[PDB]
Amino acid sequence: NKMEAKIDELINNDPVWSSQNESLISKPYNHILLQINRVMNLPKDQLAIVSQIVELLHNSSLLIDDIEDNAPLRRGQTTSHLIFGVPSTINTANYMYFRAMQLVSQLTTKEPLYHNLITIFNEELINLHRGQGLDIYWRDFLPEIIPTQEMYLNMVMNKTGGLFRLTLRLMEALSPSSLVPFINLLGIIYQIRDDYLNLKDFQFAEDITEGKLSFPIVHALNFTKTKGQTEQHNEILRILLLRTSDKDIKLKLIQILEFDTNSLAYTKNFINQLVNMIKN
Amino acid sequence: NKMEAKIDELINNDPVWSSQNESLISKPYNHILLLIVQINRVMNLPKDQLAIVSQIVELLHNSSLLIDDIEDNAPLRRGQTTSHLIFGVPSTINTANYMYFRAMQLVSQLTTKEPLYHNLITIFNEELINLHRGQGLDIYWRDFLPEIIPTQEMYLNMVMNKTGGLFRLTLRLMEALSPSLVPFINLLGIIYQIRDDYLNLKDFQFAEDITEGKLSFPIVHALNFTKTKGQTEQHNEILRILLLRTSDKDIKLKLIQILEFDTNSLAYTKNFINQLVNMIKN
Ligand SMILES: CCCCCCC(O)(P(=O)(O)O)P(=O)(O)O
Ligand SMILES: CCCCCCC(O)(P(=O)(O)O)P(=O)(O)O
Repeated sequence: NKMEAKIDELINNDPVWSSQNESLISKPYNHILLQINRVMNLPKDQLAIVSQIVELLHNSSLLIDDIEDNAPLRRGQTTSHLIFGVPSTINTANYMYFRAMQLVSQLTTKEPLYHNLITIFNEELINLHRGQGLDIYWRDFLPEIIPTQEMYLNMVMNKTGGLFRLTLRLMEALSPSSLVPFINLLGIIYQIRDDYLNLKDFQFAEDITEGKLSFPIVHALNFTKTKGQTEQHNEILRILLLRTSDKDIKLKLIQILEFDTNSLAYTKNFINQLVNMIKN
Repeated sequence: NKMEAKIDELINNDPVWSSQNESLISKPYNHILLLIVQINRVMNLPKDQLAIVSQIVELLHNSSLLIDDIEDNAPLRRGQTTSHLIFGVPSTINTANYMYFRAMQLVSQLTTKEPLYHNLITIFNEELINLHRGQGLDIYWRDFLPEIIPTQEMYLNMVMNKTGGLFRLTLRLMEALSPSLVPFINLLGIIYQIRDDYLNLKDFQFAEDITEGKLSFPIVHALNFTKTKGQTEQHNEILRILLLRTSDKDIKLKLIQILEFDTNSLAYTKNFINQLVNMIKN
C-alpha cells in the first residue's frame, strides 16, 4: 500500500541528515570554543585546512580528557559533560575525530601523498591514545605501579608528543620547498612546566585531587624510597589516594615536596637544563 | 650532560612502547571478547581478504559496544558485568577509541593498489560518521525528553544512520573488493532493529530498554497515538515512567500492559515487522 512506497523511497536514498540535526549534535563542542610555515611555505589556503584539523582534534581530546579526570572546570567555565551529560559529550567528541579525518582528503588528491598523510594521522592518534592510556592506568591502579623518571618521559613522548608531531609532520610532508626532534623537546618542556605550575600557582592544584603521577610526584616517591624514608613515602600515597578537594590537605602535601624532598626545586632545575639545550 | 645525552637520544627516536604496556591498556577490550560468509557467495572474495574485512568489522563492533554500555549505564553485557564497572569509565573510553584507530590501520592490509585503498578508507570514514550521527540523535531524544517527541519517520531516519552504518560498512567494503545489494541491506538493518526493540518488551511480558528511557519503535508509536487520540493522562504517564530510569519489575510491567491494552502498540509493531519481511520474501 502506501507504506511499502515510503519504505521503498527510504531504502534507495542516502541516509537523511539535516542542518538542524547537525546543530543538535554539535552543542557540546561549540560550548568549548568560547610562524612554522615561514619555513614550510604552504599556500595560505592549504594552511587553513591543517589549522582546522588540528583545532578539531585538540578541542575534542580535551572534552574526553575532562570526563576521564572528573573535572568541574576548563578555560574558566563549567565543563561540557556537566551541562549536556557524559553520554552526549563522548559521542560528539568521537564524531569530531572522524570529521577531522575527512578534511585530510581536502589537502590533496595526489594518491601517493594522500596515503602518506593518512598514515601520519593514524600513527600519531595511536601514539596519543597509548600515552593517555598508561597515564590513566598508573593513576587508577595506584599503588600497584609507581613509575620511575624514565618511564614517565616515555609516556610523555607518546601522549603530549602525538599532536605536536602530528602538526609538524603533516606540514613537512606538504612543503613545496626535520624539526621533529625540536618539536619532541618542546612537548616535553611544555608537559613538565604544566605539572610544575599546577602546584606552584596554588602555593586550585587539581592534579592532587585527581591523584596524578606528575613529574614532581614521581621525583618525591622515588627519593623517599631511595633514602628509606618509609613514613613520608606512605604519607604521599595516602593523600593522593584520598581524591581530596580539602585546601589544608593539599597544602600539607605541597609542604612535603618543598621541605622533605625538595621536589619543586628539582623540577625547576630540570626544566632550565632542557631550555638550555636550545638556547646554546 | 649524562642527561643531555639521554635527552638527545630520546628525542631523535620513535616513542618507546612495550608488549607489557600493550597488554595493560587492552584489559577492557579482552574482557568483552569472552552475514559475511553469506554475502561472499556473490562477491566471491578470496579467503585471505575476507578474513581481514572480518577482523575490521569485529574490532569496530566490540569497541562500539564498550562505549554504548557507558552511554546507557548498563550493568551487564553477554551475561557478565560490563567493562566500565570493572576497570573504570576512564580506561574503558580510552581503550575503545584506541581500537577504532587500530581498525583504521588494518585497512591498508587489504591492498597495495593506491586508487582502491583511497576508496576503502572513504567508505570506512563515511559509515563511521553515519553511525555517530544516528547514535547522537538516539541519545539526545532520551536524555532531554520531553523536549522532542520523535515521529515514526524521524525514528526510521535515525535507524538508517545508526544500525544502517555497520550493515552498509560490511557490504560496501566487499562490493569495492569484488573482481547493488545496499537497498536490501538497509531494509534488513531496519527489520533487525525494530525486532530487537519488540523482543526486549515481549520477552519480559528484564526489559532494560525501559530502565534506560529509550525512544523505542513501540514507545514512539504509543506517544504519538495517545497525542492523536487526546489521551492526555496516558501520554503523560508514559513520559513519567521513562524519566524514572526504574528497575522495579511491577512498574515496567504496568508500562508494557499500557502498550498491550491501551494503545495496542505491541500488535502494531508485530504487523509492521511482518509487512517488511513480505516486501522481501515476496
Ligand atoms: C588525551 C588528551 C590529553 C590532553 C591533556 C590532558 C591533561 O589532563 P594533561 O596533558 O595535563 O595530562 P590537561 O592538559 O587537561 O591538564
Ligand atoms: C553506537 C552503538 C552501536 C551499537 C548499538 C547497539 C544497541 O545500543 P541498540 O539496540 O540501541 O541499537 P544495544 O541493544 O547493544 O544497547
